[PDB]
Amino acid sequence: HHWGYGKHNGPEHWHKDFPIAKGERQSPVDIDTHTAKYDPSLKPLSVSYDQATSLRILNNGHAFNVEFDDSQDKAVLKGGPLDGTYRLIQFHFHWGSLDGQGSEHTVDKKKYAAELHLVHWNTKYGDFGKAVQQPDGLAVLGIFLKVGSAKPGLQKVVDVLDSIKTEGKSADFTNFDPRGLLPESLDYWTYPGSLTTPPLLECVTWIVLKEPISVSSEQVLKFRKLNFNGEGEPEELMVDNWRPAQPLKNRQIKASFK
Ligand code: NA
Ligand SMILES: [Zn+2]
Repeated sequence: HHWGYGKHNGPEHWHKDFPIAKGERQSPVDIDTHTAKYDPSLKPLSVSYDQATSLRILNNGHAFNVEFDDSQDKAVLKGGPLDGTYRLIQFHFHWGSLDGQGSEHTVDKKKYAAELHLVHWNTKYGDFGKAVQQPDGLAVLGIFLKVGSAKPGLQKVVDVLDSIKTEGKSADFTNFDPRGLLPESLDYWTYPGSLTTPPLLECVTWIVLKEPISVSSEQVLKFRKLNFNGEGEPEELMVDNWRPAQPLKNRQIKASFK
């Protein structure tokens, strides 16, 4: 793709090819914890990932995605602000060149080292491609990563990154259990937003968890060794693949907790 995260094709340029970049419900945003409204009508999230089937990990030149079999209700998200059942299709991360940046959402202007996005689509629309054209088509669970202790359940991912260093490489990636990426608490903020990469469609109910997970410096270091470029092209390290916070405009962030 022509878009990317550099000086000449990065997020401040995206609106020329994707005019929705300046839309009314763009993501990410800063979550102002004192202005977020506690909504006691929000239900607990229901995450059912015991039957998840991972298939493949791939470097798509802007992040790396772990892809799941979503041809049946095997790993689903329900409850919270959602209606209906949303199936997990892929997860990926955004991270920085240094530990003090990398998350897309911020919490009272605080940046975290990275942000994990678990992407799910509304099974009433039949496939992911139809779901992205609907205002309630996707639900993305966002989880912040801070640097501290290692996360053992992430190690299987960091160990295969060597095999998908450059854009377009993929590897088999089976029997990965995404339950090892979840914090203890499922308390969350939710708001209506968009994909944070092109095509930036406004089809996302965001569900951002309050509690970060900790990963080790050595674990996030290995993310920073991947490349944006394809094999044989000049080396450009895959770092700072985050979009800056966008205006909230006419939107309220709701919290599941006080
Ligand atoms: Na993608
Ligand atoms: Zn993302």
